Amino acid sequence: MQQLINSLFMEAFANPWLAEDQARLDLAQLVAEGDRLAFSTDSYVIDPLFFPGGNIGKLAICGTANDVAVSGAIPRYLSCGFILEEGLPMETLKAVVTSMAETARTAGIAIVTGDTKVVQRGAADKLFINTAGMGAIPTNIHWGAQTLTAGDILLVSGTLGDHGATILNLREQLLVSDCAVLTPLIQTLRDIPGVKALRDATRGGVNAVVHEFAAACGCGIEISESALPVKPAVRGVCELLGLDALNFANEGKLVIAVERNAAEQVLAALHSHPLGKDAALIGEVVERKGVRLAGLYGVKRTLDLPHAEPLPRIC
Amino acid sequence: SMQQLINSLFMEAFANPWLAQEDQARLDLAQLVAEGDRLAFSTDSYVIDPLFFPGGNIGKLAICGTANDVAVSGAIPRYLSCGFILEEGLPMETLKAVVTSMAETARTAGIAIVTGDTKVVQRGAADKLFINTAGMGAIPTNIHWGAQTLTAGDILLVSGTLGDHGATILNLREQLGELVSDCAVLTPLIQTLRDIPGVKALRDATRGGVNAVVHEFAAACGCGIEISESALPVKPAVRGVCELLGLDALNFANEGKLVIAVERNAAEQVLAALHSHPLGKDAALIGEVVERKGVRLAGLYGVKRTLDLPPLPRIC
Repeated sequence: MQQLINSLFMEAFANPWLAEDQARLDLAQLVAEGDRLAFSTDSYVIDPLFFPGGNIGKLAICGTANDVAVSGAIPRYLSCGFILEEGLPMETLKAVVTSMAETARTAGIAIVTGDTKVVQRGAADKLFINTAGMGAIPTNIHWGAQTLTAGDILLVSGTLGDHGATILNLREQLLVSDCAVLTPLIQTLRDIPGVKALRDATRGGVNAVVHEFAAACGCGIEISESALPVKPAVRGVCELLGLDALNFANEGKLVIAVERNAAEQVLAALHSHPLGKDAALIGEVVERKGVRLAGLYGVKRTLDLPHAEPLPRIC
Repeated sequence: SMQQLINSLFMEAFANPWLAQEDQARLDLAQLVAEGDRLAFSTDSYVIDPLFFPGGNIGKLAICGTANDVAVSGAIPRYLSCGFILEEGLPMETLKAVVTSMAETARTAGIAIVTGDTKVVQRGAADKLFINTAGMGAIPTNIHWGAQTLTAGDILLVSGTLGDHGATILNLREQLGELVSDCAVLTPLIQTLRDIPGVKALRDATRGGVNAVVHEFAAACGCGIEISESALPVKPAVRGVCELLGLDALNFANEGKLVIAVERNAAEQVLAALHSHPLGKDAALIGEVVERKGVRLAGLYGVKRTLDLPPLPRIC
């Protein structure tokens, strides 16, 4: 039972680093790419496991790879921890692991170490995955929210809330997830000097990222409600539940802060890549502290982080 | 409010200069390279039932296991990542006790928890709490420990008694005072062998106990390994379990034991280095690396028999 499941992982993720108790990585290689090591981890508990536009496996690579890539580092090595409910169909596990392998393979990421734990029926819901990941940040890239000052422009790299809306629609039964590895989109920005901060916008959406930006740099942020790009179908969920696309989780979207003079250059670079096409300016960094949303007639109102807890297991 | 409260607990409990961050931790690479030429990188998920046991808990466990997986290479564990999976309506006092234990263990071991994640699921979707940790350290250039290197004549040591953790958990789940888990960070024990040239291979013996390690050792080198049954150090309370269940202390998970492979002429030197440390004290010679392939256990009258790989879920 165990080394049958264990056999699938070795087979699927086969690489020189997997072939004892840990992986062993060339450190000189890393230092030659950059002075800092980006290191991130995420758990994935998405219900259901498969959905329009992806699955838990692809998601598990994407999310962690993105958390690394957003620093400017190219993700290189990934760890992978599985928790399985006993009696999970092999067909399901196989398709999950396959998607993980091919997603990592396409992104040039090696899954270098791992673990598998099996619990009894009812102790876990089907399958949970943890991944941790790393890359070297190049010495000359200095992306961080602490660097933001009044005048900086906020951009978003595509429509807001596709993923959350897609999972909400499936589970409440009323749309395609954007789930993607963002490293190719991000490297387009690598050469552009006016880029100042980059975040992906998962749990808590761009609302959370924007409040995090404001607290990191000690400046206010003002956002134009009508400038928010939202697909009609996502707008549909918004109309029906009153929820805010600013709060929905995204699995392939960036929030980017740039020097004012560089907004056009950055947008045009975003628009020239497939991931990509729906990028938009949405707001700016201002002197007056706090996060505000501009509505009808240019009225600026405090944007609060949501009261209520989101539907569980959207990621 | 609850996700902010949970996150509030992690940020305060683990607070350190690397967590203070956006989507990732940022680690000085020059400092790692000055320490070693290779980065040891490991991960483990922890799903133990129950959460609290004589000698530790899921929280302490999550630091020790991953730290040891790193330290077993020769590296000093430096940085840990940490993902929690919480069942909705898990009592705060329980979470708080677990997180407190983790933080204290990481702190005692000189380890920073530099990044993390937290996911909550509905009632029924998880059993209380699962933790994944991942960890790294730099492996000093002059330490080349691995089983691939083993050859006939090499001596097999174990650093202490066998089966403490496994038996402790079995007893609780199956209701059979004397049993305590060996749960510990082994870094200070490992650094004791750091300079000893005769050390060739080193592993912890968690899932599948030492039986598994010895088999992996045998597979890695192209040789057989022979274990002496009477040489095996087993606490009386563990023998008590073996006697009742008929299960093998060689198969029981350990959470604070090393299986060590040394050159014959280093055996006694390594025993003394082990014996001088608390962790430490019950180290014993248990076997040999031989030419004839296979894993064998020597029983009565020195009869060598093939030792097969064989378990209760959620022991780790």
